[PDB]
Amino acid sequence: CNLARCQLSCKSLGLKGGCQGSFCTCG
Repeated sequence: CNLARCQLSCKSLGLKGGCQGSFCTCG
């Protein structure tokens, strides 16, 4: 899970992106 890439995906939705192990989730 990449933080910069995961954060960009969450940023498009309008949330913070946190990587847990190898999964990207927005919170």
